[PDB]
Amino acid sequence: AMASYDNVDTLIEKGRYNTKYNYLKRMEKYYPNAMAYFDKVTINPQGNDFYINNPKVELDGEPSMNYLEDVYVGKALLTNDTQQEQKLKSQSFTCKNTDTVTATTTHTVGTSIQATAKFTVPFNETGVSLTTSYSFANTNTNTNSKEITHNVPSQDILVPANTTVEVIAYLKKVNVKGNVKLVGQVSGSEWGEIPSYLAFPRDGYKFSLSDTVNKSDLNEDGTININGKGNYSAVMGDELIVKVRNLN
Amino acid sequence: AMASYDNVDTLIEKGRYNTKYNYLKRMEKYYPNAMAYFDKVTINPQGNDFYINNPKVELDGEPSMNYLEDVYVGKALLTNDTQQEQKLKSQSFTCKNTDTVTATTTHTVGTSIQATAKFTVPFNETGVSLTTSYSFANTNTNTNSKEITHNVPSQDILVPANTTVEVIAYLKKVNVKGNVKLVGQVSGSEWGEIPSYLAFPRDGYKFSLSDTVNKSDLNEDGTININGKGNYSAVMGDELIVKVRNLN
Amino acid sequence: AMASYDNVDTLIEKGRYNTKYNYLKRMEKYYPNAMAYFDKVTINPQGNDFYINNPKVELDGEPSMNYLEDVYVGKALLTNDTQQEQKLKSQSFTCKNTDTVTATTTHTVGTSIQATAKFTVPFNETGVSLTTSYSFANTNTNTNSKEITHNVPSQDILVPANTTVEVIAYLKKVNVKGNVKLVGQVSGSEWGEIPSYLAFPRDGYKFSLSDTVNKSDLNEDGTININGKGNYSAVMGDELIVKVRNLN
Amino acid sequence: AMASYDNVDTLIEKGRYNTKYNYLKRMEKYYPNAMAYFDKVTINPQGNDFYINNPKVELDGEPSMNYLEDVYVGKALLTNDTQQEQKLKSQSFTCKNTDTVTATTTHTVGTSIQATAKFTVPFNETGVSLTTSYSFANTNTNTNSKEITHNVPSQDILVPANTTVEVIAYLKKVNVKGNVKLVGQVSGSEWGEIPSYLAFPRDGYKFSLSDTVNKSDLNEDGTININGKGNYSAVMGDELIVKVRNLN
Amino acid sequence: AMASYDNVDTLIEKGRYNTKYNYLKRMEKYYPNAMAYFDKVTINPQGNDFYINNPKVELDGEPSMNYLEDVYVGKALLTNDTQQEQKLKSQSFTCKNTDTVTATTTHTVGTSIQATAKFTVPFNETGVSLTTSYSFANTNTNTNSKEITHNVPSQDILVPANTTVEVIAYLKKVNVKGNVKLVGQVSGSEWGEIPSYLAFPRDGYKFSLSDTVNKSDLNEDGTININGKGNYSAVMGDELIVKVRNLN
Amino acid sequence: AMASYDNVDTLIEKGRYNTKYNYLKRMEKYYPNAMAYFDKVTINPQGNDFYINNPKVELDGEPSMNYLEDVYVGKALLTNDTQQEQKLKSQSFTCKNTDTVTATTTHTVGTSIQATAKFTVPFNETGVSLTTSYSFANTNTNTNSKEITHNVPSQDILVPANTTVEVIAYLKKVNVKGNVKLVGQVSGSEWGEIPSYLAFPRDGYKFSLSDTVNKSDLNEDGTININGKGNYSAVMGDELIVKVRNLN
Amino acid sequence: AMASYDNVDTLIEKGRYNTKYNYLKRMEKYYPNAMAYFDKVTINPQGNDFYINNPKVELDGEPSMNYLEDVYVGKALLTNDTQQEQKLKSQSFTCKNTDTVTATTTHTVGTSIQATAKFTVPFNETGVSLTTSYSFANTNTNTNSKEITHNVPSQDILVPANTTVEVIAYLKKVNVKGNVKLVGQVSGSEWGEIPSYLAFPRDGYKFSLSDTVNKSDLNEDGTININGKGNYSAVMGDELIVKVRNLN
Repeated sequence: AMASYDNVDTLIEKGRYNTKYNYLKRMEKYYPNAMAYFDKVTINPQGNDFYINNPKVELDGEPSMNYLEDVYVGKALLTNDTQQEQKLKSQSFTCKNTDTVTATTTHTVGTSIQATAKFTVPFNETGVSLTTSYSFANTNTNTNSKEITHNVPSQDILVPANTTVEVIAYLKKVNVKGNVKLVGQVSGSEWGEIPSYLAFPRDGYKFSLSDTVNKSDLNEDGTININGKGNYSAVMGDELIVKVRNLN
Repeated sequence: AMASYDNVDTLIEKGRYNTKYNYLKRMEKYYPNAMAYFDKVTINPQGNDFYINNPKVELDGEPSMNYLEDVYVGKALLTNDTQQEQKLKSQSFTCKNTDTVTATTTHTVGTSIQATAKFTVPFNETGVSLTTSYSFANTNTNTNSKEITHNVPSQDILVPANTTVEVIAYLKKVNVKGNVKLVGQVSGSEWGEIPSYLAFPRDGYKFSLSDTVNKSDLNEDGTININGKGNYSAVMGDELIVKVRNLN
Repeated sequence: AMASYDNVDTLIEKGRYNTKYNYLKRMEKYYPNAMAYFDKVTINPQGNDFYINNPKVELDGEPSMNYLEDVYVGKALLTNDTQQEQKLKSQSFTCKNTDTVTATTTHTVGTSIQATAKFTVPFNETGVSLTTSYSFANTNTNTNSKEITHNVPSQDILVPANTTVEVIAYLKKVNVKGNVKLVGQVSGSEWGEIPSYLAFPRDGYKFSLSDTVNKSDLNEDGTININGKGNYSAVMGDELIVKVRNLN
Repeated sequence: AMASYDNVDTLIEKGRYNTKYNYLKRMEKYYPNAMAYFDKVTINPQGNDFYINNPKVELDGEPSMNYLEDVYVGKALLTNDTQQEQKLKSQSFTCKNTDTVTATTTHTVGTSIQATAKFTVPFNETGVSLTTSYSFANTNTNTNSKEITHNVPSQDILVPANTTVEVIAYLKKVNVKGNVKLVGQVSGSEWGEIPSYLAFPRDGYKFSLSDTVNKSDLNEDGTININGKGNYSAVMGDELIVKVRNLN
Repeated sequence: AMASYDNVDTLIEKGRYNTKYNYLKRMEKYYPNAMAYFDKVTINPQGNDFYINNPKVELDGEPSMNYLEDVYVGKALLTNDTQQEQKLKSQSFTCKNTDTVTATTTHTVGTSIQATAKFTVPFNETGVSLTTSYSFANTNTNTNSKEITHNVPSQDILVPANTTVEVIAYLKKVNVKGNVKLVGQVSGSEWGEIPSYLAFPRDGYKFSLSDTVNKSDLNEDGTININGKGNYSAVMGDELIVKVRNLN
Repeated sequence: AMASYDNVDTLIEKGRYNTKYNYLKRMEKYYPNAMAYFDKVTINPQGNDFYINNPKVELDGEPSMNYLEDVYVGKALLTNDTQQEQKLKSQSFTCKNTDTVTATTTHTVGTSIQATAKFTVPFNETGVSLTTSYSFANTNTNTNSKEITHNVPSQDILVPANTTVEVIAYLKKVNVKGNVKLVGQVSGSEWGEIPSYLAFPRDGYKFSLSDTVNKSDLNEDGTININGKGNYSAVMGDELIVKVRNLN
Repeated sequence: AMASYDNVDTLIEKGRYNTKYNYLKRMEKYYPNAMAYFDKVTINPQGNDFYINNPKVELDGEPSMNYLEDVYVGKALLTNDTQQEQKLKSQSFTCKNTDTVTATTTHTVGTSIQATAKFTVPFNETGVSLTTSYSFANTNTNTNSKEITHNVPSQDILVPANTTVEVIAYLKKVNVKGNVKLVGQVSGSEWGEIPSYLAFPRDGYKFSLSDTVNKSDLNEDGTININGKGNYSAVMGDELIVKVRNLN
């Protein structure tokens, strides 16, 4: 109604810590030997489907960078001698990286029929065999590739009449951490599974974002209000540094 | 004529619930043992062909987002030192994902002819055979790939004379739910099949959107008026967040 | 001269119904047992080559849509903080679907020559054979792929100085029915075949669009005037719904 | 000098009818039994190389269309709510069709050396053979693909402040006939062959476009003036019908 | 110094006719039987490396066309109904043609070890062999493809408020002859070979463009001045004919 | 708080020299024979994850170039004769270089059943065998390609009414060294390993950028301030030199 | 300090001639028989890494062209009949040339187990064998392709109201020689090897650009000043000749 929350994670982790509490409670039937064993249980997620009705995401704070490696540094010297202000372009550059994975299976069913026959009349054991084969292969491939391109564009620079500019692009591969603030109305469940510890069973939990928050803390349509900021740590990225400069 | 409906789904589901009623009625000949068994029958669709004459679709309400994972965060620092307002471009990024499926079948028909012959004269059993093969393989492949690209464009930013801008693109993969309102005139049939329950037969129903609505609730041309809103839950998507900012 | 027609189909179907009349007439020689059998004959087309001289096609009426499935919904939040009206771009998206078909045939012709020889002197039957193979494979592949792309573009939006826009693209796959009106002068023949009914022969008809219309209903150059509207039912398609909106 | 011709075809066909006259004349040596046999001779072309010096081609008359099939119909609804005249883009579409042809040939030359040896000491006939193979395959592939794309572009539409446009692209595959008028100076030969009729020989004719026209009907440089119109029947094609329309 | 030449070909052919003179002179040692045999010698080029210092190429004269075949004719009808002057685009078209050539070679080295052994105790000759293979294939492929694209662009046409335009693109494949005039300073050698006539030897000539022209006809830096026009016969090409036309 | 550092490298190398000190200290238990052996130990990195919160990177100093080889030099002569200022384009050029790496593994499991039988009745030993095979291959490929493109763009040049321009692009492949200055707040650890010297063990170190700097030299959030310049030696690159020039 | 050099080549060749002097000096120990043998030694480079700090490259002098062959000549006739100044586009053209190189190696390890058994009871020697195979192939491919594209763009031409333009693009493949002037500060070494002459050893030289120039001819940071011009002979290239012309 009027109360809101500051993350979807403060709800998801609270629900998972409720699931790890319920599942460990469910062990007071036959295996209460590991009861207070509230660790190394590894509740993993499998089916997140929360929806943020009416979302208003927008990023705040500069992204925190983790620099991996340089990719390209391209200079370009664009001279104009045409008694008129031209618009010259520097060079481009793309860097693909494909990773294919394939798994095919063949089933062959052959069949042969030999009809050997030895005469032994002309000279010793001069036989003549005549076989006939037939086979049938039936393969079933299904590959999967994931391509990723980092294109450095080609800047068009208004170079004046008789002068040069000097562009320097410097691409670099990073992965960022950052923060992002959003508001909205979350609602929905999460089905996963509790992997069987080597003395425990495997159970398929499923909780919702309505039984993990105080009742009457949700709107009339089951949605609970969030107004906070979510993190997006460890996201692959880029960083271009262009420096166009007129030298004359 | 003057009466309209608020979905095509309120017609499709009503027709399917009519088909599940008729098909269960058809069991009072030989197998009325499971008669009130109005469940687990799984009437599946196979041949939807309704046409919305004169459609006026338009989306209302902000799409409800379900955030899957981050794809890319790309910063770009575009400096201008050219005593003139330039227009500099940040870097691009594409992310493909192909999934190929293949099924080939080979038919081979070989044939060999051996002509062995043992002399036994020079020394023990020194024979010399001479075979001759011939085969014929005839394969028939037919693959199928489905590629999907999420391209983050390269913004061109009017950076003033001696200053820098600082673009931050942040792509994210989501799948949305939303609502969409449309008006028009639906008309057409739906042919599917009723899968045979383990004590039931399989029958190929086919109903239309004219016998699932009150007669004289359709126009002169068989079409029934709809004026409402249709849902589009669970649609793969994206979400870009660009923040160009002049720092100086 | 002065009389015109309202379709090319009212001519094509009339010619085919003339061909099905002539071919059934041709059965009063040996097989008049199925004479009034004016059905299940399946006159199929094979060689349409009518030309519409001076065509003036133009579509009338909104296309009737048949909605198949959603493909993509992409939001984009483009913020400007640069004290200047920038032009920011949302993200793109492409969706390919390739279907390859292949048929190769290999012809192999091998040849071997074995020269076994058993010494039997050192110990029991210690022979040493030396064969020599030679083969020749000659394959002939000819594949065929058909790719189809549904590209959602990247809108560039004039976002004012310090504010954001909020683009929502929503692609959807449909196949449309519609109507299309054209005028012109049709002329030309249609060669097909009449498939042999299980008590009938196969005959290769060929009629023209000049002997299927009243004589003197054609111009001096054999062409007959059409002025009407042709249908284009069941054509694969798309439907994009863009909604750019300034939120502040 | 001052006389010109109205086609290059009225020259090519006249030269071929001269070649078919000369070649049939050449049969009064040994086989004059089929002499007036001025048909079913099938003079085919092999080496056209006429050049049209100073050409002035330009198309006249609307192309005569032969409609094959519809390819795509794409609607797009572009709404603007930004208090400013934006320029929004509809969706694109491409349709490839590749046809590959391949022909590879492998030559294998193997060689084996077996060294079997039966002990017969431990128990019955317990021999141990040890072979050694070596082969050499040398293949030579040379494929050939021909791709063809029909791209429907993405129109950018100036949609006013608070309103929508409604684009409808309708691609269609046709092949056209048309006419085209050109002037210039043709000159050059045509080498082909006269296929051997089943009672006739095969001869490799070669005529020029200077001995097929009245002498002094050519300029000083051997070229003969043409001023007419050439046909281009049966050319694969497209037909797009865009209808942008502002609805409000 | 002050004398110039009118081709590089009048130098290259003169040098080759000097080489064919020298090489035939070199036959007065052992084989002067074919001495005046100044024909069928086929001096072929292998190593042209002349450089045109300070070139000023520019084409004169319209290219002489040799028409091969039509490729595409695409009509497009772009209607505007938006109470504003829009800019609509017609459809595109590309036509690829790839020709791949491949040559791989495999070297296999196998090895087997069989260990057959016949018991003959349980019943007649019930032996059990156990072989073990090992091979090593080492292939080396190196292909080569040459793709060629003929792209017909998509014209954007300023269609006025309520009216239509009607674009007609007509691509055609030709190969042109033309002339081209250039000035500059040529200098450099040409190494080829004189193929051995069936009574002659093979010799590897090498002449320069300084010993094929009168001395003091070259500048101080060995370069000889050319000022003339060079031909470019038989060059694959295109010919587009666009005709945008406003019909209303 | 108030003290900052001038590199992230002066921290990383100091931490690694601390790790090489600790690990060599850890050898005074069993192997102090190589104790002062402070070399040839090769502490390699494996898990860098420092984040630069609030980074302000910007390049200073011109990049130091190391010229590898020329790639392309493309002239273009764009003449205008249209009594109007046109905008003509020069030619483009791209240079890809792909390097694929593949590793597949097949597992085959065959099975045959022969049923030979010798009659010996008609003549000597005329037997007839009939075998039947069945196999199952299951391969698992996973390739990896890395493409790199160096695109030289196509400059559009405003050539005046009756005159020519003369563009000269000159791409060249280099790899640069340069310097880059950044400020920010670094924080995070580095997990690697100390490879086992041939008399030493292997240990997996892990240090952070907070225990390698004087305490109270870090902010309240564990981050240590950096304000200096980092090097980016040996980065593949390009260098374009465009020279548009109006000649008349 | 104040003295500079006019090439990097006058330094590299001087250093190599110093290396060839030192290495030949090193032969007065055991093999002084070939001492003055100052030729056919072929000092080849392997590890150039000189860096030109603060480079100011810029091309002088028109490139000297060596014409290889014509690639394409494309005419285009763009007519405007729209009572308005349109902007029409000519056709494009691309010419790829890929060269792939591949090297894969397979390692197979098979294993079979036969279990033959001859009954001899029903009739003569009617045995039944049953084998069982198993193999394991492990291949490792790594290809490498190098694509090169020569794209002729599609000029957009402002054709006036009722008139035509006539574009002629003429691409041509050349390789240029040219000169290029640069200034900067070179510094760095060159590691190569001296290949072993058939009576000599192989030695891996390594010299720097600081011990090949007079000391105190270098700046304080080891760099030696260059101010001259470097050549770039034999660089693959293009040459486009566009001639737009308004004919009316």
